Amino acid sequence: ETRPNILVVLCDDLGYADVGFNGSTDILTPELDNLAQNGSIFTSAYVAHPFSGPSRSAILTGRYPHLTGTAYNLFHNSSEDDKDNMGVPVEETYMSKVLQNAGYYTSAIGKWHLGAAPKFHPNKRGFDDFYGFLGGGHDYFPSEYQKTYKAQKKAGNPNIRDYVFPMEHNGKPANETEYITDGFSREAIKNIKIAAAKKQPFFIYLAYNAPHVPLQAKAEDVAKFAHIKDKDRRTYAAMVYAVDRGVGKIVQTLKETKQFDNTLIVFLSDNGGNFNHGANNYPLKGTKGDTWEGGYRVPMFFHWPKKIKKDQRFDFPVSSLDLYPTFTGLAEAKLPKGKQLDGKNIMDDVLKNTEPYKDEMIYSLRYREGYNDVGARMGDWKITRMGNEPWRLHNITQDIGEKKNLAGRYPDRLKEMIAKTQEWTKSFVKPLWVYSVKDKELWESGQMPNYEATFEVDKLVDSPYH
Amino acid sequence: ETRPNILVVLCDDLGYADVGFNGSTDILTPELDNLAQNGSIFTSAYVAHPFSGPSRSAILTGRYPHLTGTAYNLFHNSSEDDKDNMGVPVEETYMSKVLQNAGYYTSAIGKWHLGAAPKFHPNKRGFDDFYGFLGGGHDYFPSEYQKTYKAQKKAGNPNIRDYVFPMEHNGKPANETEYITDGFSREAIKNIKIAAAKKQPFFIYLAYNAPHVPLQAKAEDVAKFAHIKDKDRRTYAAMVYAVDRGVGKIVQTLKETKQFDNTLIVFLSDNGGNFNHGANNYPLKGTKGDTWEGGYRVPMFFHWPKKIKKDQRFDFPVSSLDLYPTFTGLAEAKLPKGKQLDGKNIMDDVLKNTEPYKDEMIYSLRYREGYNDVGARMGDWKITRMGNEPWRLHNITQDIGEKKNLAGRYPDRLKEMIAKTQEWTKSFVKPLWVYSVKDKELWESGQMPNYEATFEVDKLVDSPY
Ligand SMILES: O=S(=O)(O)O[C@@H]1[C@H](O[C@H]2O[C@@H]3CO[C@@H]([C@H]3O[C@@H]3O[C@H](CO)[C@H](O)[C@H](O[C@H]4O[C@@H]5CO[C@@H]([C@H]5O)[C@H]4OS(=O)(=O)O)[C@H]3O)[C@H]2OS(=O)(=O)O)[C@@H](O)[C@H](O)O[C@@H]1CO
Ligand SMILES: O=S(=O)(O)O[C@@H]1[C@H](O[C@H]2O[C@@H]3CO[C@@H]([C@H]3O[C@@H]3O[C@H](CO)[C@H](O)[C@H](O[C@H]4O[C@@H]5CO[C@@H]([C@H]5O)[C@H]4OS(=O)(=O)O)[C@H]3O)[C@H]2OS(=O)(=O)O)[C@@H](O)[C@H](O)O[C@@H]1CO
Ligand SMILES: [Br-]
Ligand SMILES: [Br-]
Ligand SMILES: [Br-]
Ligand SMILES: [Br-]
Ligand SMILES: [Br-]
Ligand SMILES: [Br-]
Ligand SMILES: [Ca+2]
Ligand SMILES: [Ca+2]
Ligand SMILES: [Cl-]
Ligand SMILES: [Cl-]
Ligand SMILES: [Cl-]
Ligand SMILES: [Cl-]
Ligand SMILES: [Cl-]
Ligand SMILES: [Cl-]
Ligand SMILES: [Cl-]
Ligand SMILES: [Cl-]
Ligand SMILES: [Cl-]
Repeated sequence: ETRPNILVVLCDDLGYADVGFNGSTDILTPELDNLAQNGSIFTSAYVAHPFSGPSRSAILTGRYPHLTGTAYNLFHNSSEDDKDNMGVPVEETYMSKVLQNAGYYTSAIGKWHLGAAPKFHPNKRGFDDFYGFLGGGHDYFPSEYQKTYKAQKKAGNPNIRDYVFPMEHNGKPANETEYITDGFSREAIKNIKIAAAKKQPFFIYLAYNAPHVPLQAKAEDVAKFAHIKDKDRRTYAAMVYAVDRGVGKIVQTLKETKQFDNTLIVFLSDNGGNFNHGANNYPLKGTKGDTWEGGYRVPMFFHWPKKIKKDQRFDFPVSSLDLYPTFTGLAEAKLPKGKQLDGKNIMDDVLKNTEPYKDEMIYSLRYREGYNDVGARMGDWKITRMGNEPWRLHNITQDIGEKKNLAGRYPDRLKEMIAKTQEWTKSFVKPLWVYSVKDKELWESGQMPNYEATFEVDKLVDSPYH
Repeated sequence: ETRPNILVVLCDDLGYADVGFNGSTDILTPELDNLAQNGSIFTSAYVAHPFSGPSRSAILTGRYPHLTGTAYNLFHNSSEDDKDNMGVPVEETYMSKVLQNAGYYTSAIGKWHLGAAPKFHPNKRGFDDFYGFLGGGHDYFPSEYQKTYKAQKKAGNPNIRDYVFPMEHNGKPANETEYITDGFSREAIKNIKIAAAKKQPFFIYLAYNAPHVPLQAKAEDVAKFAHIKDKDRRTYAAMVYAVDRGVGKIVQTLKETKQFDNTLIVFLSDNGGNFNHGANNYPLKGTKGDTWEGGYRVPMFFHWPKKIKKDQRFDFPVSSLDLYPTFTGLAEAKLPKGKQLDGKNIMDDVLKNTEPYKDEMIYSLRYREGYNDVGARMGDWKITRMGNEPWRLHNITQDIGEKKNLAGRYPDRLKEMIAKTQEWTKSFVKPLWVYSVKDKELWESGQMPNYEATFEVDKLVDSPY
């Protein structure tokens, strides 16, 4: 057996400038930085959607959420009955199931957000082990949330928020006793040791909910950030530091079990930081949920000592959609018949420092209340529509903050990129669920999605009097 | 004659953190800072719209642009024919004309943006003198724009941008020879001296186009800002510094003419900074054009040595709409019959440190392509809708950056403020012009303005399941 172990370390709402290797000056991430410095830092890494549910759907299915009907978040406490189909389609085979069928020991830890009904459960979607929670977020201290859950259960509360539900281990009570970031790190260590004892390659999907709200941190970690005056930034920094501590213990475990050299560690965020709740996306414009770069360009590194050189910087754009074909290629796994994928097996490009998306697009489209936000990048160029304002064209390599609209200078390039992006939307399916009552009314009237209006150009800038 | 002179120094797209007295750490504005420190700094000053045309219309008419039909910008090179009525309604009397009729010597300098046809001209709107340009912006170096203008005319260009048109002085060519910020400062000094010789109180509307794009600065000013590493912010800083130099020369002139003590100087920006083009609105969220605070909360001071004490900070919210009734009050000027005003005479509130908008609203509504952005503030509380997202309630005193939505914590307060804001929109008129072809299509179909949809609340947050 020479196939590598694969560890995905996925943070939740981690800001672009909030790890040291991607520019942080106030948040300390020495363990993540050491891995990044000993592998490949991706300076133009994108997720397939600027917020969690659709982004995580894309990671595990390998498809844009607009093709699977999962481009809106599931609501909190979404239906746990199979009959309601509130989850990613079961026919869309996850890479975990592909790796499991190829003989990998598979483990999911932390946040799911891909369906709370039994047919959507991690154990039915290719994970031998699951430890975590099914919804979109969770309170961080068991001594707090277990007391709240128990009191509200006894009081007969019918609206108990899923943020205080007991976590689970393979459908049984987890009985967590630690700050849950530490608990997730503990379970990752355990599953690494299980794989080593089995002498089986592992795939671990470690989906920390940190630094997603609520901003809750251990006093021991907060103490290391007294140099930060803003309380939210200080708490957020401590939350990221807790992840870094866990990564350090995971690395030590990989070394002890002699799995370190032939493990591919992939670290990223599921979307941009929310700059209302502690995050910093510098030098990108915008925030979680935007199609500015700040919404869906994320930190990422690959660390794999057997193959990936130290101190590498990979500057060509890549997508979290690339993880599915890259991982199944490394696992020598056969895809299910008819499986469709929107990403690329990029490992050879990473090893050769070549451009996987040369002359091809990486996209985002985010549904708003009556219009769509869009981003589309090819090479050095990006088109952006935000707030239904006029279309922008940016040289994103020379103008990473999207400050200088070049649409008037290069109209032909703008319209070529518009045409390809519009063609992409012709492949979309209807959402299986929307998020608000407003959404439902808009889709039912045809006011959404109205892709045709999204790709208007001239009428947004022309005067009716000239 | 006891009435004070009034000098309005209005910058164009000046960011919230881009003058020293309002928190700048890198842009140097010693003359403006000295005036602010010797008067009253307004820490919650608002303009009536988050971009220039409608904001400037509101300043001179004293009414929200939604009541005068002027809530969109005029397009570049807008019609110069009276028949097309591309300008602020002539019936909506400007405070310049009221002051002129009250015996003030009146002068407008720099940017207009209120109509380029003759009936909209400053000289027809209460200004004895006008030196500047009629449209929305201008290139800064005459040696550059006069060369481009003359060449494009010879090239038979039918679409010459008004940014390079020759400036004017009372309808005649201005023949400007200086960096135009310096030229505007020079003309302000001249008009101060004219009023001193006339022994007439002056009203001077000094509408610098700085620091609005294009980012163009003098080498002598750029040399002061080597500590600014970002290239656009360095140029932008030098553009603000040139305004500061001119203010210093204006102050020296007021002292020499013995007008300084009884001049009210009001300094402000017409809207928030554009953070794509050098500006910084810290600690506010957002940028020019938004209904986040960063779009329309601006730096402002009042300086008037005879009455306003030094080292004052005025923390209650105020509006640029207050300038019209405050100035006409100081001028003891009678308003025209039927004139309506949306602001307040706030001078006694400023001197007494009392709250002019107690239990009342300061508003913004900005039209977008198919929806409306809104902001509304009463006391410590603000409601915001941006991008047609769910409504937000902020304690703007505790949460100036609009980071923490309290809509779920205080739903009754949110809905009370929304109800009052919706009632305000019931008074609106139709825009006399819109900006884009898309705007025209949306208004003609009835998709705009749809104020009813703007004030939906519950359906934006409730799940259908
Ligand atoms: O009254 S409540 O606010 O509901 O009660 C509060 C606590 O619940 C809240 O906790 C977080 C703050 O608001 C919600 C939580 O954040 C949300 O988490 C989601 C995942 O669980 C998701 O990440 C949300 O972002 C999305 O929001 C919608 C849907 O997709 C888009 C957007 O359209 C995402 O954002 S963006 O556009 O990409 O930026 C995120 O905002 C809320 O919980 S929940 O979401 O209602 O479940 C509650 O736990 C506590 O007890 O009381 C709090 C009181 O304020
Ligand atoms: O082809 S161009 O790019 O137009 O040519 C350029 C030069 O003209 C430009 O110069 C500035 C950059 O874009 C325009 C100028 O900025 C604009 O100035 C306006 C005032 O003159 C106004 O401030 C504009 O903001 C508004 O834009 C619309 C209308 O109201 C809102 C928004 O909906 C305002 O913005 S916001 O929402 O509040 O933020 C501002 O963007 C452009 O000039 S013009 O506007 O076309 O007249 C040109 O002079 C030179 O020759 O070539 C340049 C090449 O790029
Ligand atoms: Br599956
Ligand atoms: Br638990
Ligand atoms: Br090893
Ligand atoms: Br008038
Ligand atoms: Br000139
Ligand atoms: Br004096
Ligand atoms: Ca997330
Ligand atoms: Ca302006
Ligand atoms: Cl938020
Ligand atoms: Cl926001
Ligand atoms: Cl082109
Ligand atoms: Cl479909
Ligand atoms: Cl069009
Ligand atoms: Cl811009
Ligand atoms: Cl912007
Ligand atoms: Cl209340
Ligand atoms: Cl509603």
